[PDB]
Amino acid sequence: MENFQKVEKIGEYGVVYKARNKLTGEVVALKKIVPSTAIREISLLKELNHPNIVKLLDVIHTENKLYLVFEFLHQDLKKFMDASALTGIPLPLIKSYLFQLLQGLAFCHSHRVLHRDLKPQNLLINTEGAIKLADFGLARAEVVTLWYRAPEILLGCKYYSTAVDIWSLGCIFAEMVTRRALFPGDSEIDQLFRIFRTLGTPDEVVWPGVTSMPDYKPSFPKWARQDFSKVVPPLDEDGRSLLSQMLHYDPNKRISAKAALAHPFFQDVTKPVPHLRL
Ligand SMILES: CN(C)C[C@H](O)COc1ccc(Nc2cc(Nc3c(F)cccc3F)ncn2)cc1
Repeated sequence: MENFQKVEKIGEYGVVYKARNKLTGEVVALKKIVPSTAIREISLLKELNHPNIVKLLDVIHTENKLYLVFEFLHQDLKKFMDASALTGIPLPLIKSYLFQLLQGLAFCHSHRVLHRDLKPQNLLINTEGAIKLADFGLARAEVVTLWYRAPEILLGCKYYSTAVDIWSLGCIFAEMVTRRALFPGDSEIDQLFRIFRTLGTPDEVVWPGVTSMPDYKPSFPKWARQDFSKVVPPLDEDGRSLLSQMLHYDPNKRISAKAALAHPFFQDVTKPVPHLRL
């Protein structure tokens, strides 16, 4: 660590600082998290390189402590959304960001690597119009937000799939469009019930096997499903169609990142440059 000079606290899996490499002069994001199985899993992530994945530069395991050195980006999506709350992020930019994130997920998923905790706070953007996934697969290696958690996780599924990331991204997509969180639960049951109140309480018809999930209770209230025209206006039909497929209850019916990239919604995708105030 003597090789790094902290500049400021970027945020809080451990604290993260903006730091400078005393030798190279490189500015990076330093995350202070040591078990062995962890060292191995982390080492694998160092090879998981993609333009839409925040690059893990180095893994420093010294003094029985673990430090992760990441490429540095100046802003996260949460901050950009708050900064664009009065006017809303332009649809072309929303589409560009969604498309890029799906490319990133398609890559990770093709390597059987899941993110597991996607949220606006770990989606980083730069002046070039790029957006990148941060904190990827470290979940396998303050109050935690439940807003983007897939229903199968909330219902006790222990061996969930890549589908959980598609669900989280769908929630973020809706949030960019409406400028309000889709399912802002403040407890596990509030989160589950908010989802049920919007998409309808799941049953064996739409989700075979749901009534046998660990935390499923026959006593769950039965709410009717709401129309997406009401959930995310003024998203057009292509966008609503895609969102509906990203929010399918059955993880096996939920659209994959690869298939989502071919959805008609992206027929006119472009790469606009955002207006960033750094
Ligand atoms: C309260 N508010 C004023 C603070 C700012 O919004 C904070 O603004 C920010 C937000 C993000 C960055 N850049 C990062 C973060 C990161 N890792 C990383 C992450 F992105 C999320 C969680 C864990 C991580 F390790 N890796 C690389 N570059 C800088 C400044």
